[PDB]
Amino acid sequence: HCDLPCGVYDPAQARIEAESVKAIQEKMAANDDLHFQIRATVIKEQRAELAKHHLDVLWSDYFKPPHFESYPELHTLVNEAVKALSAAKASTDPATGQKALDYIAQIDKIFWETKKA
Amino acid sequence: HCDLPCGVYDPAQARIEAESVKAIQEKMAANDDLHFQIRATVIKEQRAELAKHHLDVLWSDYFKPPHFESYPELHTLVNEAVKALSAAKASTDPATGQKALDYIAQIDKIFWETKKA
Amino acid sequence: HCDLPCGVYDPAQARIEAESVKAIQEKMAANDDLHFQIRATVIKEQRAELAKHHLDVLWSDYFKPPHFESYPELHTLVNEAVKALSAAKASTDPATGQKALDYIAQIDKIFWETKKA
Amino acid sequence: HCDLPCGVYDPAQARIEAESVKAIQEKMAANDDLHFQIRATVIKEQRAELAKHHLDVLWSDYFKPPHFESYPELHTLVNEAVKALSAAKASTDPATGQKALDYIAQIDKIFWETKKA
Amino acid sequence: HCDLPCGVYDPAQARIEAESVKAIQEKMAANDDLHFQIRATVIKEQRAELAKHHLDVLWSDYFKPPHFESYPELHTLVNEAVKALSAAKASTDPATGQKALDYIAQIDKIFWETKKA
Amino acid sequence: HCDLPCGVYDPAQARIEAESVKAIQEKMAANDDLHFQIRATVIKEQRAELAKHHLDVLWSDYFKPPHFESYPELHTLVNEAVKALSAAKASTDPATGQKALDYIAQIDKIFWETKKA
Ligand code: NI
Ligand code: NI
Ligand code: NI
Ligand code: NI
Ligand code: NI
Ligand code: NI
Repeated sequence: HCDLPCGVYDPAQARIEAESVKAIQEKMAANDDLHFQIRATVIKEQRAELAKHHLDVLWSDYFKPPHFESYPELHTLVNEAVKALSAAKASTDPATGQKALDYIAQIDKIFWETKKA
Repeated sequence: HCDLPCGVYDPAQARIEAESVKAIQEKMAANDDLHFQIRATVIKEQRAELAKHHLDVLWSDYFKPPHFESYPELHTLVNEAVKALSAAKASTDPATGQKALDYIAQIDKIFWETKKA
Repeated sequence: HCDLPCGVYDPAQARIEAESVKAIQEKMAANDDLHFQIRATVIKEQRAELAKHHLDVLWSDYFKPPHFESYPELHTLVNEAVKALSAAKASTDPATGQKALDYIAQIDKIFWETKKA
Repeated sequence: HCDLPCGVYDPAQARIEAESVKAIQEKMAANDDLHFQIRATVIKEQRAELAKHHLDVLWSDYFKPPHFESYPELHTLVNEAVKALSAAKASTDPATGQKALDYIAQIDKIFWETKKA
Repeated sequence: HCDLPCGVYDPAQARIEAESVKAIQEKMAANDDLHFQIRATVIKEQRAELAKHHLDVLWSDYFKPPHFESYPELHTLVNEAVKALSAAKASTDPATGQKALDYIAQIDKIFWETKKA
Repeated sequence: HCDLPCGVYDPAQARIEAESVKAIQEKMAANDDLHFQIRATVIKEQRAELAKHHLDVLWSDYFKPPHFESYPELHTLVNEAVKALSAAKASTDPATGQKALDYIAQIDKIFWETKKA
């Protein structure tokens, strides 16, 4: 995932950051303090950005034509996933964070299926 | 391009970094000193990574579903472009840097067509 | 602009980031929502910082003694430009973003004159 | 792990980067090409640094005073793990990467033990 | 402090950033303007993170096994210091910034004792 | 130095990184191992870049118009200092690192005079 290439990839990197995004949104719903809201927004922005980066890496570096051919909806899936994370940045609703996680879960399954080949 | 969204995008960001990549490759052909080769490799890696990032942003943030439908080759084009940049990271041949620039030019053409549409 | 040196420079890098800064300020005037204001402030800060970095690079790496000798006001111009970007970070008034853009335009003019030279 | 706090942590972040470090050392033994060796060294350094960061975060943010009292050897364990990663940066021997992975496996076990308790 | 190793370290790096943290908390008490509060929070978060990084580096890279043996409370001390910085991130009270500074002073004392010994 | 502004600045930040640069150059003369040379080059590049950044910050953020009016030489001094760091990036000769340190010492002297004025 470092572009050497190293041969090491794991959608878990994207998932873990995305889990932080939703976790932060849930915390924002339990505390309306101004400074907490500012910090939560700043940090959620950072973790969502990292999640997008990890997904972009899988898309650009790991997945190759045969994968996009075998899984015709993969390009759309990853693009919807990163767009879902962008939506999560602009929202405090945990549902947006979950939407991203729903897509990431699918990418993870596809990833491991391709690993068996 | 900052994901606010700010409404400001320009493939020139990717292009300028890609131009440095090719420029560095050309310099590597005119100086075989070990330390220069090391520094050139290190810096080319950084510039290529930035170019990939800029392209990833156009793909994830700027282009929307309507664009991918209007341009069936768009997902593939950006994917091949970032892969071309990965190839340039692993090579000292300016031809690889040029291949990346050629893909970026194709993306640039589509970008501006969607801006006028 | 990577300090190899690669020989590739373009004020466009600083300009695009400064354009985002002003664009964000424009958007902040049309949406008083707390969370949007927070995100806009965070992102404007990041873009302005990148703009300052790009100008610092032109000043430290591209411009050479012969240039400062031929344009006695250059040191001051770049310094005023980066200070204008700092002022934009601390303001939501698009006029501050525009002031930075005006200085960048002055630097861009000098840059290209030294390039044709 | 973002220091909000978000309540989301996983030693997997450190493990994945450490796996890349070892994977790179193994690849370095199969290709003695100068430029590949330069890129591998550069990338291994970056991945090891990220691994150290992730472990530092577990130590500084996740683990609390009670944990250090329950596991008196924990401070030393994490400290030896990060030092092992520093050793891996300075080595092409996959055994150094494995040594870091072994320490991380021990930290992982303690981590999950505390997550249940 | 760069992990080469270069042999150059100084708790001053952590201290300067921690001083900025407290300085910012002091400024936050003299200006309740929303946008200033947002920027101050954003920046305080960044400087505190740098401070934690510098302390993490002293702990992982500079201090060696013999040092932890000679100073049984050192692991705990550095951990309390980084946790104090985390507390400062989540607070506008200058007292939190000062608490971090007090811990850093204790680390600085031990640092120089090990340097002269 | 964070651009809030926080009111906290110290040329020591630039100095310590520049000291690492020279220290690394010293070590490069004592070990000709290829991999060590690669790592030393990579890390020296990073430390020199940080030093340039700290100096750019003093120039763009700390020094104000009155300061430059009192010490016009400041523009040239800082510009020469950052150029000296660029030269140090491209060299293994400790003398280049020392040249940068000498300029930094001159800047440091002026800095403290302005602090006491
Ligand atoms: Ni990799
Ligand atoms: Ni943007
Ligand atoms: Ni360059
Ligand atoms: Ni977190
Ligand atoms: Ni060091
Ligand atoms: Ni500051």
